[PDB]
Amino acid sequence: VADQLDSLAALLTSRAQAVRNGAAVPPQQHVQLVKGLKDAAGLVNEAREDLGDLMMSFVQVTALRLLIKWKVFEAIPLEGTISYADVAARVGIDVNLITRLSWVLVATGVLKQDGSDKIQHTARSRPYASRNPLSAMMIIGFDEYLPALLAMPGYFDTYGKKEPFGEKHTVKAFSEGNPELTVNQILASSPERLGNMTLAMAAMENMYPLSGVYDFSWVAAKAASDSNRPLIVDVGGAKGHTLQAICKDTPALPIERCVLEDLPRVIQVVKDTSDAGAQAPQLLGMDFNQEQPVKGAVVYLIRRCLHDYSDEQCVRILGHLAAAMAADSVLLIGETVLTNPPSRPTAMMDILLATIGGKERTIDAFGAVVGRAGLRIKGVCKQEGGDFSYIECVKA
Ligand SMILES: C[C@@H]1C=C[C@@H]2CCCC[C@H]2[C@@H]1C(=O)c1c(O)c(-c2ccc(O)cc2)c[nH]c1=O
Ligand SMILES: C[S@@+](CC[C@H](N)C(=O)[O-])C[C@H]1O[C@@H](n2cnc3c(N)ncnc32)[C@H](O)[C@@H]1O
Repeated sequence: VADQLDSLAALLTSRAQAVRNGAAVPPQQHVQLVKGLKDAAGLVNEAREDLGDLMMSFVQVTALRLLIKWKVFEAIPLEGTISYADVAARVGIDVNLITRLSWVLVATGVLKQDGSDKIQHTARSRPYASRNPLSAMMIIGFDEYLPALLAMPGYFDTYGKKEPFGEKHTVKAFSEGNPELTVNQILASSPERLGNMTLAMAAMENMYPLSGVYDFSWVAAKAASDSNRPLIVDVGGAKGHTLQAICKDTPALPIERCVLEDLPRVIQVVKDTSDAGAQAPQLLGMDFNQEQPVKGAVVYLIRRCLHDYSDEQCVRILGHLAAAMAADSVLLIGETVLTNPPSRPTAMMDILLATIGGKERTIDAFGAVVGRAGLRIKGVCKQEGGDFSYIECVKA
């Protein structure tokens, strides 16, 4: 591990004077530098500093959450400085408490202190001065996921030390005090909490376009060779933005020949929020745990659905699609494919999904589930720079 410190020290020299020059540097040279600093921190640190760093992260997020809630970030102008006293008068809060929590963010570099008594925003804190997907993600992480993680030791004593699956008795619902409610029922308990999750999830809206990654002209051929045939069925496709993004790309394949499927309540909202003559696919309310209604489509897409469920439930879902598929049909599973071992962010998400009854999977775990549903994996397209993939499956 001698040369690891040198690859990073040579990467911190490249980034060093690109700052002094002001010239931007490649998008994925920032991500390798980000990864190196983490790993080096891992090497140099010992368990004592690990615990201190972890505890500092919890205090930092607590200060972030409170100063957001108290509108303190709003009260700090985006440029220039303001005194702690003036901030405290603006938000009507004890200047001593404002100062102590601000000092946490000064010490970690989220805020900057000027002199003995003035505070100012940095690039790292400006997103928290308004409502947007980043500040929503901050709030959701703290209000939703942190209590569930904290409750896990007691959860696994209570329910047994096994992977948690199932709609009721989630770690989340247990941590909320009502293990009989589903996560949907709980986030619906207050339309403000529902609104934050919706805004927060907008950050992953654009995600990884199926349009650029997958060719689809073979579907157009089928669309031309059979102009009577269901083309693309988006199983659990929510708003159908994936489907629309595809069909402008594919000349002989039009949005009107595709089918957006989701729960009836979701489909009804699609209807009520669409402009009168907008071009639209067919809309079908349905339950993908039951028989697939559209038979013989060219492509079935199931994107970011299977990770919410156990292997057994995924086999049920996929078996319904396999039964509806024809011999030339393709099923595309859009999911993270964990490496063994997984990356830091995907392992993080794997445990967050456990709090709601889901999991991320390796390609071996997908293969087991796909085969049990009477399918086989023909290929995988993996996004550049990450692990989110489209797994191309066909009838076995
Ligand atoms: C937006 C959310 C709010 C704050 C969290 C803080 C940062 C880590 C996770 C964030 C959360 C989040 O991103 C979530 C996901 O990405 C997914 C997700 C999981 C697998 C996928 O193939 C695609 C998306 C599921 N459920 C989430 O909640
Ligand atoms: C994580 S969202 C994925 C949305 C879309 N596929 C995308 O990539 O953004 C999961 C979707 O599955 C839908 N869903 C959950 N259970 C379902 C079911 N039993 N039948 C049909 N759709 C379901 C939800 O309404 C939601 O729109």
